[PDB]
Amino acid sequence: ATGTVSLTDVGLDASYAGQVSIGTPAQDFLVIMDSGSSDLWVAGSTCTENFCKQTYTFDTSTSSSFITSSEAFNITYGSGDADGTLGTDTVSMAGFTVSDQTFGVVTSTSANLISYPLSGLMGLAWKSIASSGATPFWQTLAASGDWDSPEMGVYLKRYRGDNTASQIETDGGQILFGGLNTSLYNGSVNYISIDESEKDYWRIPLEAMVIQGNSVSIASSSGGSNPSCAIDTGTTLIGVPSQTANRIYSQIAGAEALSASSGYEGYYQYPCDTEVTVSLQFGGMSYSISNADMNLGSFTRDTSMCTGAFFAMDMSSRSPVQWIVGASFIKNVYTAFRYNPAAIGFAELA
Ligand SMILES: O=C1C[C@H](O)[C@H](Cc2ccccc2)NC(=O)CCCCCCCCCCCCCNC(=O)[C@H](Cc2cccnc2)N1
Ligand SMILES: *[C@@H]1O[C@H](CO)[C@@H](O[C@@H]2O[C@H](CO)[C@@H](O)[C@H](O)[C@H]2NC(C)=O)[C@H](O)[C@H]1NC(C)=O
Ligand SMILES: [Cl-]
Ligand code: NA
Repeated sequence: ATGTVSLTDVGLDASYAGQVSIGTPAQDFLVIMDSGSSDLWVAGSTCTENFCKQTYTFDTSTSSSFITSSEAFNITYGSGDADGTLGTDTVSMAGFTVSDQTFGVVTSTSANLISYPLSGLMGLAWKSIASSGATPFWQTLAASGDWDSPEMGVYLKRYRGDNTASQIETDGGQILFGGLNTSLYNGSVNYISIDESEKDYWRIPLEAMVIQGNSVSIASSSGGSNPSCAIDTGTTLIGVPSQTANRIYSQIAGAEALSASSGYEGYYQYPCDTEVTVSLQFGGMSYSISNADMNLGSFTRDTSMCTGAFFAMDMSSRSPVQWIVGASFIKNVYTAFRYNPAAIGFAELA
């Protein structure tokens, strides 16, 4: 079988969310569809955080199939953390069900982690980085032979650069579970193989990057000759090591680091009227990033300068990834996340 999750685009390409249904009878939530993590969670109806008061929450008491545990749920993300307890219940998404899905019932987060219309997150990466230790929903489906083809196809629609776009765009793209949508891509899928040691994040090596015509040194002390890149639908921008960000922005005339005193340390800005030509090379092919994705607009009162989509963030040496390649990149390609043989594919959008 195949099934489709319709994506809502929240925050002008900040996050892409889909409907999950939990419990008996079904409680529905809009959850971030996140290829950079592996846990399902939803805000619990007992949560007293302000954000929980202003969005849909999961009432464990009205699900006849909910199995409670005292087991702590604690997950850290780049953007902060979520805590509560594990539970088990029937979960449905894209017309599939996992009857005994373990997931987090969240009752506290760091400030501003999520808000209306979101209620939580669905991890689409591999069981080995699940904080819960539970098999991810998608991975159970792929492993059970429920899919026509053992892959997920991803199309993220672009609203950045649309001056009349809303903060909530229900026409936000599509995830196809169990195949690729041939109406949304053109030509052949370029698959980059993932070996059995790399099944954690969804990640592949970066071969090269060209900005304003110049091939950037993508060597790093953390990632050696070539960085391993998380291909992460749950990240807005593109996070690279500090030395790499300095080298990228050195290729754009007039580019500068935003100061610590701006509040935007890690970000860089460059002349607004410079259209940046930039590509990333994966599996022997150059994939361009459109100017509408690269240029985030003016962060300061200096309206002649605009922030770029590449930001500096040094990673723990415990991390197997040195880059986080988010939606800023992914919006430019149709993406195949392939379970077996494990791979990430890219195709030109239709
Ligand atoms: O955060 C992420 C990336 C993810 O797409 C989130 C999703 C999100 C977005 C909006 C709200 C909540 C969750 N994305 C983000 O957090 C968006 C900002 C990302 C900034 C760039 C990523 C830097 C992350 C590295 C340090 C974090 C610690 C490890 N944490 C991670 O790597 C975890 C997964 C994980 C691994 C191992 C154990 N536990 C959880 N994934
Ligand atoms: C593949 O993508 C196409 C294009 O987005 C989807 O086509 C839509 O499907 C619905 C009903 O299935 C139609 O009512 C819409 O008019 C279609 N939209 C367009 C723009 O063509 C298609 O459903 C997707 N296929 C799968 C299997 O997910
Ligand atoms: Cl280029
Ligand atoms: Na490396």
